[PDB]
Amino acid sequence: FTGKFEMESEKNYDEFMKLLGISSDVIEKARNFKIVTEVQQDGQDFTWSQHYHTMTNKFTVGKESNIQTMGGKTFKATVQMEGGKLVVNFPNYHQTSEIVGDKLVEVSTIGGVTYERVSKRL
Repeated sequence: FTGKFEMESEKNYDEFMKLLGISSDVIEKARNFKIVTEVQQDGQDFTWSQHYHTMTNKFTVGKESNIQTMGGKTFKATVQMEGGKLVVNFPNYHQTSEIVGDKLVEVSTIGGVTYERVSKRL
């Protein structure tokens, strides 16, 4: 997981962001940002940073913490290891992160909408 990654592909960004409630103007401008993810894994402890402004989250696998999104939305959750994925279950929100051949793959699911981000390792 440790590394620096840059976003290259994504699935269903529009539908996902609409479902979050963000305006189409914000969705229109924000799509053009390139997100850079920096991860430092020390055992079960993670430092997870997103740049494009900066948002840093610190967490341990199996211990509850508060994840903050890039915009500022905080939420209580416990990150779990499941077969190579980090997993976050939450009221109507499933999210997973994974390394798939030097590529950070991040899936998020709300309702019946699945968002997928693929980022290349730098």
